[PDB]
Amino acid sequence: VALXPVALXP
Repeated sequence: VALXPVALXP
């Protein structure tokens, strides 16, 4: 995932 400026998992 992308959450705004960061990537966490996919």
